[PDB]
Amino acid sequence: NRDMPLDSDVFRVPPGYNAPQQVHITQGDLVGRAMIISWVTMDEPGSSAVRYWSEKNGRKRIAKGKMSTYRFFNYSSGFIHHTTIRKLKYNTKYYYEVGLRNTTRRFSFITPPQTGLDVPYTFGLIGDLGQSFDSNTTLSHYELSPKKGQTVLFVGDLSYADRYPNHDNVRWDTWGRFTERSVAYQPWIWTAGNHEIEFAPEINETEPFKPFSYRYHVPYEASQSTSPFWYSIKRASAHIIVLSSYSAYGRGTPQYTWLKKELRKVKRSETPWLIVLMHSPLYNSYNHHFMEGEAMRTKFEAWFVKYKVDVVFAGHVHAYERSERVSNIAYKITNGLCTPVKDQSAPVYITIGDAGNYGVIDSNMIQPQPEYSAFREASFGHGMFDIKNRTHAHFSWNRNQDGVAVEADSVWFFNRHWYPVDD
Amino acid sequence: NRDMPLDSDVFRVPPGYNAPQQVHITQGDLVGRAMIISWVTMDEPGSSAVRYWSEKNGRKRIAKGKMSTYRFFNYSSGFIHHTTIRKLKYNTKYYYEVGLRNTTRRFSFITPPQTGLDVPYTFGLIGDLGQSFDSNTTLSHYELSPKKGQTVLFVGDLSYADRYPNHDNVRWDTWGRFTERSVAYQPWIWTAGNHEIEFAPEINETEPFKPFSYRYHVPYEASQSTSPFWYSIKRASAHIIVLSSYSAYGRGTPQYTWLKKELRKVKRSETPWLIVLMHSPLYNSYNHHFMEGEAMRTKFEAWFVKYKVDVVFAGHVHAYERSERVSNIAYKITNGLCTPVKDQSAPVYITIGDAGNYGVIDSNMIQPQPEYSAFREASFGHGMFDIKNRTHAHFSWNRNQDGVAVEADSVWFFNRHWYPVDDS
Ligand SMILES: *[C@@H]1O[C@H](CO)[C@@H](O[C@@H]2O[C@H](CO)[C@@H](O)[C@H](O)[C@H]2NC(C)=O)[C@H](O[C@@H]2O[C@@H](C)[C@@H](O)[C@@H](O)[C@@H]2O)[C@H]1NC(C)=O
Ligand SMILES: *[C@@H]1O[C@H](CO)[C@@H](O[C@@H]2O[C@H](CO)[C@@H](O)[C@H](O)[C@H]2NC(C)=O)[C@H](O[C@@H]2O[C@@H](C)[C@@H](O)[C@@H](O)[C@@H]2O)[C@H]1NC(C)=O
Ligand SMILES: *[C@@H]1O[C@H](CO)[C@@H](O[C@@H]2O[C@H](CO)[C@@H](O)[C@H](O)[C@H]2NC(C)=O)[C@H](O[C@@H]2O[C@@H](C)[C@@H](O)[C@@H](O)[C@@H]2O)[C@H]1NC(C)=O
Ligand SMILES: *[C@@H]1O[C@H](CO)[C@@H](O[C@@H]2O[C@H](CO)[C@@H](O)[C@H](O)[C@H]2NC(C)=O)[C@H](O[C@@H]2O[C@@H](C)[C@@H](O)[C@@H](O)[C@@H]2O)[C@H]1NC(C)=O
Ligand SMILES: *[C@@H]1O[C@H](CO)[C@@H](O)[C@H](O[C@@H]2O[C@@H](C)[C@@H](O)[C@@H](O)[C@@H]2O)[C@H]1NC(C)=O
Ligand SMILES: Cc1ccc(-c2nc(C(=O)O)cs2)cc1
Ligand SMILES: *[C@@H]1O[C@H](CO)[C@@H](O)[C@H](O)[C@H]1NC(C)=O
Ligand SMILES: *[C@@H]1O[C@H](CO)[C@@H](O)[C@H](O)[C@H]1NC(C)=O
Ligand SMILES: *[C@@H]1O[C@H](CO)[C@@H](O)[C@H](O)[C@H]1NC(C)=O
Ligand SMILES: [Fe+3]
Ligand SMILES: [Fe+3]
Ligand SMILES: [Zn+2]
Ligand SMILES: [Zn+2]
Repeated sequence: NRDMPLDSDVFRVPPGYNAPQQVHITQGDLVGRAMIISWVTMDEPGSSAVRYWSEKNGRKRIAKGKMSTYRFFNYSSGFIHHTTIRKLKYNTKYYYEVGLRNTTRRFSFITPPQTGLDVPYTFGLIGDLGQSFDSNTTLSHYELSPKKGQTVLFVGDLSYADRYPNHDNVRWDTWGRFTERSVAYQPWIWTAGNHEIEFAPEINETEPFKPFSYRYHVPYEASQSTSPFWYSIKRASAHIIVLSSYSAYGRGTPQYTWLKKELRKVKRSETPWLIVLMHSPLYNSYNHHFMEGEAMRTKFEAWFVKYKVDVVFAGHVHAYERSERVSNIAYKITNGLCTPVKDQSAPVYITIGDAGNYGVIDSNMIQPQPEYSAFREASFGHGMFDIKNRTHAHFSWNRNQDGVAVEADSVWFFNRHWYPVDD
Repeated sequence: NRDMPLDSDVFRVPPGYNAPQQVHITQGDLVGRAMIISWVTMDEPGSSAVRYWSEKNGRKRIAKGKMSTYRFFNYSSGFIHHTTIRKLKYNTKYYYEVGLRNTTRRFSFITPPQTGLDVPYTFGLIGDLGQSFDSNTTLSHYELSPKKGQTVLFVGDLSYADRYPNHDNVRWDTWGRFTERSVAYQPWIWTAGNHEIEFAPEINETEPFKPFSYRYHVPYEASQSTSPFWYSIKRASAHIIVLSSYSAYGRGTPQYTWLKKELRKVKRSETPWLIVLMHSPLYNSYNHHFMEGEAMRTKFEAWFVKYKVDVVFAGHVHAYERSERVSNIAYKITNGLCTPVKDQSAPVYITIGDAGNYGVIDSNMIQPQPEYSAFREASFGHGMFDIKNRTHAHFSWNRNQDGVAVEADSVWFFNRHWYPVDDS
């Protein structure tokens, strides 16, 4: 129902014996000189080797990775490959090949420039993609964007395989072949959503995030995190912090402890743009999932303001919303201070979980529009966070019903460290 | 430093080659017909077999368990045994013996009566015990109490070994040896507190709850939980729900999912008393750890009110507090309703984390006392929750500076399901 049929063109299997499929890449290190290359072979294990080279140096090298598999209920996965290429040059085009033993497929990516204060960079924002027809339109809109996204920040809810009978994991495979046309060529930065949890005791699957964690690796050790579900990376002029809404974040827990130290590490004269990703929005004025973000908000909101986070992106709610710069950190149980106030040190909260999911939009909103909410609309679409320099970043929202160059909402971000004026 | 020295009498090693030590028991099933028997052997692995018998029939039986070990930094544990005895008769004294291969030690426990509407039962309440001199006094007060506790509900922070260099796990062994004089003869129900987390990446110990989880087992499968850190048991007329303050409880997480379903399973017609244990208090008017409980509260408070939880016990704060029946569940971000109100459908929240810790009391209080707080005092002590029948339970708090029979605070609970009268 609204999910694309198994025989859709986007799900076609790359031909050839043991042809690599579901190819995807993401940042492999802390600063952008590494890339994790990932893929599945279905006919037999095959090699985890990856051949790569720049189009200038031309010198072909080999990286060696690891193979793994998993079962989920009555599903058995193919052979999953993860391999890290390291010590790449900044701002250069590389070609890479996988499937060296049997049927090779070749791709390419462009390393970002070295991190720096005034380095421009364009990030795409996609949330709650799924694999419905709406999902395919959003991806087409992103790739056809005139702005040209160089990396996608993904706020969680990838395949929605768990909506299927016994979570039919084939629908991970299909989502993988589906998204390849983008993530094979540019990194997507993964955030874990509730559809990735796949906690299902009724069929004896009780390991949280299993399918997701096997298929999508992240460079978590690089930020001294002890878990794939929270970690940070730097790219161009942005310091990106990925949190787990569905992991522990109580005082003294690994994620809470890791976040607190990580914030101390941020250097705004190197990475001016402080960006946080999480699945569940801390600010949300839709009926659906209203106030789910309250728990995390009590732990982390004050930290976000103290460190002057520029922007917090979330999905989970199937619609679009952009908050005012507000905070709600003055409450003391009995002092009655529980209303959000204008606060120029606070980030803007953006809900961008409207990429298509299984074809349903969340349109019931709390009335009236709260003062903390600047703009909200129930349409499928995606975002673009375009960094011009240390003071200015341009955010735009593009709807699926619009032309690919139309921005139904846009706003200039004025950097909280370098240029904290009213935006 | 107020920790009891290594050579204290409470820490003495039971004599004999490979004599079992740190012997402790806890309920091993959902309804009280099983008991998990736990102990450590130091000289060699030994047998994990437990010999046991009832007084009534006096037939000797053997149950087989499992041995385990762990390492934490440069510490290697001894040999830890967990063995579950099953199909026990209700309301009956049992004897059990461990160390069958070399040095045998014998103990006993009394199974609770079958769950029922009006089955009376007396629960001890103990939190943040530690191994200081104060800790020893609280344990003495508990065992000497004329109310005679039959099971301890333990709200977390056990040994505080993690305050020691590299968490010196020898301090878990001493704690085990010291608490034996109680826990070997009656079950303590374990809650995980922040001192059990032991997250220490700096010395490559990145697995939360490790020492704790190896040393203290719970019957978590019996309530269909997938983790030792949240679970349920039924005992006499009580349904006890144990939660993990330092595990995930976001919507869709194992814990959140488990609690939600478990509340629906509660049968107040079988167990009238609905009790929740957690480490970090959802209501707390002390400076220390003020508002740390807020996150779990936003997630679970409305559920507690909806399911008419009688009482929620917590520790963490090193003192005593008893709230009024109150809720703070009407907040909607912009409607200004963030003040706790009297709510007779709500549970009473009790902080009882004052058993001694490492000798420090939390004395600093927000002033004046909030309307949500009925009673508080920064003194060392323990609680007793004494169930009389389906409608009446008597709670009382005893101070370490008073006589063992003196109640500094005490209140009648009227059951939220069977007798919903203003018990203020
Ligand atoms: C950072 O990037 C900004 C966005 O492109 C720059 O502002 C743009 O500057 C153009 C000429 O500099 C001007 O025609 C555009 O209208 C303007 N765009 C906006 C949204 O203002 C900005 O250049 C600076 O800041 C503005 C406010 C002016 O003072 C310019 O004269 C400045 O150069 C860039 N700032 C830096 C530090 O490079
Ligand atoms: C585990 O490591 C500890 C050091 O990281 C050991 O304790 C230290 O031993 C030093 C001499 O080796 C001594 O000067 C230090 O004061 C002491 N450090 C601390 C913080 O305690 C420890 O060793 C044992 O206990 C100490 C106190 C001495 O009695 C040693 O002889 C013991 O080996 C180590 N424990 C183990 C099991 O290795
Ligand atoms: C621990 O208990 C074991 C029996 O459960 C002892 O092994 C037994 O010792 C008996 C001497 O009384 C001997 O006849 C048995 O053959 C033996 N059973 C075995 C080996 O399975 C054990 O004894 C010590 O170890 C044995 C091997 C001999 O060296 C004895 O002389 C030792 O005392 C007991 N361990 C100790 C240290 O008491
Ligand atoms: C449930 O337990 C309650 C506390 O033990 C019982 O109340 C007590 O009843 C005594 C006579 O049985 C009386 O002298 C005590 O003062 C009283 N205790 C308290 C704290 O009220 C209760 O008994 C019922 O209710 C009380 C108020 C009287 O009406 C008695 O006649 C009743 O027995 C117990 N409920 C039942 C059904 O036994
Ligand atoms: C995949 O590549 C490997 C290594 O180059 C080849 O050995 C495989 O060849 C196939 O299997 C070998 C043993 C031989 O029998 C050959 O005739 C087969 O074609 C190759 N796999 C396939 C199926 O092409
Ligand atoms: C800032 C601060 C200081 C002490 C503490 C402690 N808590 C405990 C506890 O018993 O939970 C022991 S020390 C926590 C936070
Ligand atoms: C998805 O969109 C692509 C690109 O716009 C198009 O080529 C393809 O036919 C579409 N497939 C489906 C099933 O919608
Ligand atoms: C798994 O189970 C379902 C029925 O529950 C069945 O229809 C499906 O074909 C099975 N798949 C495999 C791989 O056995
Ligand atoms: C602890 O308490 C017991 C019983 O009161 C007493 O016999 C023992 O000596 C005490 N030990 C210490 C070290 O306080
Ligand atoms: Fe979603
Ligand atoms: Fe404590
Ligand atoms: Zn979601
Ligand atoms: Zn504590």
